Amino acid sequence: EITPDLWQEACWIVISSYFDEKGLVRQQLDSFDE
Repeated sequence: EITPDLWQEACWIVISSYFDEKGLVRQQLDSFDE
């Protein structure tokens, strides 16, 4: 359900997940592969 006053953990969890999927140089690699 809703996540009140737990934002300071939820937001960083989704951000950490994002950087697990996409690295820091994905724009280099994706363009060259395409």
